[PDB]
Amino acid sequence: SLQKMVREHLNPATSGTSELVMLSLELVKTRLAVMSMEMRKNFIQAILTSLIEKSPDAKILRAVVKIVEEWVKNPTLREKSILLVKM
Repeated sequence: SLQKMVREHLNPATSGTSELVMLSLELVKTRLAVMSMEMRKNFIQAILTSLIEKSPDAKILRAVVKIVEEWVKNPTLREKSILLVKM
């Protein structure tokens, strides 16, 4: 469902409504993050950053850095290091 949303969000009103529902699930799912997805570091971060690289947005960017803020304020260090050098 998350993949379907990404491929349907900004293919070319409802943009604000869709913006508010993406951050709702990502904020509440931040504790376990251990189910062997093998896809978080390649799709969730890389695509969303590139998605905003072609569309002006500044709200979910605040949301994602807040998620990183609670991560450091307590994945391994290698995954975090990739994210910091990515953004």
